[PDB]
Amino acid sequence: LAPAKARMRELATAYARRLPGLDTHSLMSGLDATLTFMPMGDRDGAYDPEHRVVLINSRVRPERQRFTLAHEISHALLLGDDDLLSDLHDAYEGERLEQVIETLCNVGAAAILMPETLIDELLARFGPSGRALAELARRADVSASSALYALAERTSVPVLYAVCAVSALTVRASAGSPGVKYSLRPGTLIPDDHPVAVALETRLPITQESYVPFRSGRRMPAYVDAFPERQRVLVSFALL
Amino acid sequence: LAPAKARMRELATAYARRLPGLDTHSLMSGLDATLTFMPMGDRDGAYDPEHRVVLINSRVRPERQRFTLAHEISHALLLGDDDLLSDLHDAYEGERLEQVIETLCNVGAAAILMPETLIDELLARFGPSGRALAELARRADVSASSALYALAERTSVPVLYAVCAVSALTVRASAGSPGVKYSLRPGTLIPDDHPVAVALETRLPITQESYVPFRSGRRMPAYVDAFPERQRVLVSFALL
DNA sequence: GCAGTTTTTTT
DNA sequence: GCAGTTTTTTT
Ligand SMILES: [Mn+2]
Ligand SMILES: [Mn+2]
Repeated sequence: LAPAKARMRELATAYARRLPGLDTHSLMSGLDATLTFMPMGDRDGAYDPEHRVVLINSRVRPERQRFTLAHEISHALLLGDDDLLSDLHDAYEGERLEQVIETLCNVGAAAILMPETLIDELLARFGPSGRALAELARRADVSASSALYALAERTSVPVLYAVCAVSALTVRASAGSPGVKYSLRPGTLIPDDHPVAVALETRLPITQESYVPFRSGRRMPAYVDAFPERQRVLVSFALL
Repeated sequence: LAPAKARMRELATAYARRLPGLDTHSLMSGLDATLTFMPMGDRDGAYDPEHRVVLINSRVRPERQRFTLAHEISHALLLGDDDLLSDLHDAYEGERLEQVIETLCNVGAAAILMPETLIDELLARFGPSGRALAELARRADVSASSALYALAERTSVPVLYAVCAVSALTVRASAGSPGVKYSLRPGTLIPDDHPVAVALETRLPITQESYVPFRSGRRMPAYVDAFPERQRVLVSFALL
């Protein structure tokens, strides 16, 4: 499956090199298809390969629209590589094949929206930090969640990235870089004396040694980098 | 191409036999896909085979919605027969392949909506007539135009079917049965003394010997069967 | 894994 | 042919 994921990243990056820019309107430049924003209710997107139409839901937030669009573009890239398609047919089936294809298109979509070049630029400017996470979401015009998964994958040291927001600050989303085994489950509570909540209240960014507030009550030592945004904090728990 | 058209009729009829009925909501019963009616602006329909979604425009008239739906269903039937698909790949290309596929799906769609059984039932009850045309559109829940093309194809004698409506009664749509070479171009004018206009004005159906009012001014003898509806007349010009 | 959205894990 | 929608043909 990782082979397929690699090949999907290849196609998507080749696609995104050919694009003039990553603005929402330049993304469809390398595809013989038309794009229509309209109200789609619950559905976020659709790609009709036979009539060459991409439909994106106009009622959802821009960052979602952008990820759905790159998802749908990756659907096209996949239908165009009969080799990758052939391998998947010889390796999966039925419902399993469906999930594999959907995951690959999510992979390809992040590969279009967030080039390794941008992630490494921020990594060198800001380190594997809450600040880098915040900057990635803004500079790539993606949601904090998509940026977190992308930033974490490219982080070569032990770090547990998280997105927190009142819901009562709680972990809304989180991922660890390749080596990490620990998991900060969504809804894990943020103590009010913890720098992440201090960041949100003070509205200032905080770098300092603190702890991961796992639900088990284990306070695992970590160095926290928290960047406060509007009712949300993007944080990096660096582990030793 | 006719081979492909035949094979498309095979799949569609096999599909429609399995259906409980031809009501708009039973048509999607034999397909692992979901159907969503929503406002689609200019577009009439879309089929996403990867997410298994059929989208039909809610703003267009029911008869159109019904034809678009059977069109989209025929798209699915085609993606499922790799043999028919293979032949088309070995026979057409690029834009030509696109039109071929679209025509076949229109073929399959009429085959779903209008079974030979229904057409022959009306042919035996009403003859190759304007009345048969009218009854076909109502009993199949299709537009007069789609019924005309279907009825004409199954008419074994020389007849030029037409749909006329004020636009000034003019030929809005027309087709001739297999043998006919003449063409009653859309916009051909209906003289006000001609029984078709008499039918519309009297609101009574007329069977009588008359003539085809070709634009060339040639009044070719024909036996007319005209059934008056709401601001429209479905007529059969039987030729010798 | 896969999430794509505001020694510290835990079917 | 392909339209799928209210001797009489005519790039
Ligand atoms: Mn998808
Ligand atoms: Mn089509």
